[PDB]
Amino acid sequence: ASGMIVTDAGADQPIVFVNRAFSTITGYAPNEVLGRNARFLQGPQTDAATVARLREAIAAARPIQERILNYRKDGQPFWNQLSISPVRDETGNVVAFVGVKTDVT
Amino acid sequence: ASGMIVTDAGADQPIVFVNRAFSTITGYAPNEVLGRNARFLQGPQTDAATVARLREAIAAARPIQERILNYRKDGQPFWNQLSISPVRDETGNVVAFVGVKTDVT
Ligand SMILES: Cc1cc2nc3c(=O)[nH]c(=O)nc-3n(C[C@H](O)[C@H](O)[C@H](O)COP(=O)(O)O)c2cc1C
Ligand SMILES: Cc1cc2nc3c(=O)[nH]c(=O)nc-3n(C[C@H](O)[C@H](O)[C@H](O)COP(=O)(O)O)c2cc1C
Repeated sequence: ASGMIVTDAGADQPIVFVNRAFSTITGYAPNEVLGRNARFLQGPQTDAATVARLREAIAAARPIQERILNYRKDGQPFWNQLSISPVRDETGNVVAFVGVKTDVT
Repeated sequence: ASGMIVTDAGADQPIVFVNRAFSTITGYAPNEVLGRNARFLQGPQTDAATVARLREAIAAARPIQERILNYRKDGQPFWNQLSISPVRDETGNVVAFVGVKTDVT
């Protein structure tokens, strides 16, 4: 199943919701991740240039897709086919961001 | 501020997350709405044709906006400038729905 992360729009995009698939994929329970920026999923061999593109896209509230190396709670690396999009109200205000890890199987 | 509702994609789209603004707007706490379809927000003067358009859009995972009459927990009517969109993974599979109540001032 596809993992989903929802964050606040502002400050440092703290996580406000993760679906059940997120916990299966990453080994983290909601209470371990809520209120944190999702960058804790990154680790030593995560590609800096990819992280920079995510940083610029989120700052601009621009949708982005990247294949990024992430790490489970237990330290095991996994490839995250990650897509991030802003949630806008009808005035164009950004209310949240939504991140999806596409189950590519 | 703008309210946000996140639901599962399948079965009867049970609510899995509401933002702080949702509780301020509707008078419902998260524990009062989690696992329920959002239709409990409707009441006697809600326009049936508006509800039917939402029903068809969600069934087909099509984005839709409607101005729908909803009811706070205390029964006060309020105009909900509602926008709903599917959350898709990169295969096109629907992972969730997101609903926004636009704060129009
Ligand atoms: C909704 C959302 C979901 C995200 N999910 C992930 C993720 O699953 N894995 C990841 O490495 N980064 C994810 N990020 C990105 C990080 O939170 C952060 O934006 C990125 O590392 C770039 O910014 P930084 O250079 O400040 O860390 C997500 C961001 C947002 C807004
Ligand atoms: C994510 C999401 C948010 C929704 N938010 C609202 C809402 O705020 N107010 C409302 O009247 N209906 C809302 N709905 C619509 C109802 O859940 C339902 O789809 C609608 O009443 C039409 O279907 P029905 O005829 O089966 O009730 C939402 C639906 C989804 C999927």
